[PDB]
Parts: sequence; structure tokens; C-alpha cells
Amino acid sequence: TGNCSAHQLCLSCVNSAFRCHWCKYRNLCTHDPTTCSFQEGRINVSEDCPQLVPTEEILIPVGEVKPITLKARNLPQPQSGQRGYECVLSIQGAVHRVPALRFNSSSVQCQNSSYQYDGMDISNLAVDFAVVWNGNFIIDNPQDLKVHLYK
Ligand SMILES: *[C@@H]1O[C@H](CO)[C@@H](O)[C@H](O)[C@H]1NC(C)=O
Ligand SMILES: *[C@@H]1O[C@H](CO)[C@@H](O)[C@H](O)[C@H]1NC(C)=O
Ligand SMILES: *[C@@H]1O[C@H](CO)[C@@H](O)[C@H](O)[C@H]1NC(C)=O
Ligand SMILES: [Cl-]
Ligand code: NA
Ligand code: NA
Repeated sequence: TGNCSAHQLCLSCVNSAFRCHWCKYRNLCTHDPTTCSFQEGRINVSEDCPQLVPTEEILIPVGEVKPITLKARNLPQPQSGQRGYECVLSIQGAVHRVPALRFNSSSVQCQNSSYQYDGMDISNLAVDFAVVWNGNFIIDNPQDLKVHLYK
């Protein structure tokens, strides 16, 4: 027994021993699935959670306008008034937000941007990033995927 609400993302939530459900449009974990917005928002097992899936090295050359195309599963369609998708990258301690597009439930793309980083001897920089929607609803990234900027 415990507060399902303490789980911050879907995968932790549905894997809880507390017996919890994830509300994908409200972005919260609950013991009572009736607190989700509607039935289709209720996630009960990990395979149904929104998540990025394993992919080969995401390689973006510095100083060139490029999109970043990410493979996923179960990405939610925003409800009325909810904001869409963004990529949030931490590059050497600074946060960059890039507009993104959900092409479908299995594909999200950070839209065209150029990227830079400091360091003449770093030929390939691993960058922490999140895909979010509605400002701060984070998509689970269980394989710990990184963006790799390269020189
Ligand atoms: C924790 O769960 C109890 C129900 O067992 C509830 O009364 C309380 O509001 C919950 N707290 C939070 C912060 O969700
Ligand atoms: C993205 O940027 C490249 C390079 O500037 C450009 O050639 C391409 O047309 C752009 N694509 C979109 C969809 O804006
Ligand atoms: C999802 O969108 C991408 C990009 O447009 C496309 O390549 C892919 O085939 C789509 N997948 C499905 C199942 O529609
Ligand atoms: Cl919901
Ligand atoms: Na969500
Ligand atoms: Na992942």
C-alpha cells in the first residue's frame, strides 16, 4: 500500500506494487481509474505506456539545420487546449526547447533547428533530452536514449 500519486511517469506507475493506473491525458498516477479523464486514458500495463523505443545512435551534425526523428509507442494525442510536443535538450548545462510534431502514435520529430557545443576535442557529445507535451508531460525514455551532436 502507498500513494500511487507519488509515481511521476507511466512506467513507474503501472509497475507499482501499490496497484496503480496511469492517466495519460491528466499525466498522473492513481489508485482509482475513474480519476482519469475517460476510459481510453487509463493505462494499466507497461507496454501501453507512452515511451521512446530503442534506436540506433541519434547523430546530428553541429551547425546544420536538422530535425530529430524519434521512434516511440503510444504517444498521446493532445486534448482540446492542451499544448503539443517539444524536445527539451540539456547541452552542457543549458536548456534548449525545440518545437516538435507528433506524426502518429509511434513517431515524434523535433523540428528543424541547428545545434552547437563547446569543445574542439569532443567529436561526439552525448546530450540529455526529453520529449514533452503540454509543457511538462514527459514521455518515458526507459532505454536512456541520448542525442549525439558531432563535429
Ligand atoms: C495519498 O493517499 C490518500 C488515500 O489513501 C489520500 O487521502 C491523499 O490525498 C493522498 N495524497 C496525495 C498527496 O496524493
Ligand atoms: C529543414 O531545413 C532544411 C535546411 O535548411 C531545408 O532544406 C528544409 O526544407 C527544411 N524543412 C522543413 C520542413 O522546413
Ligand atoms: C508515423 O509517421 C512517420 C513520419 O511521417 C511515418 O514514417 C510512419 O510510417 C508513421 N507510422 C504509422 C504507423 O503511420
Ligand atoms: Cl486521462
Ligand atoms: Na502523459
Ligand atoms: Na527509451
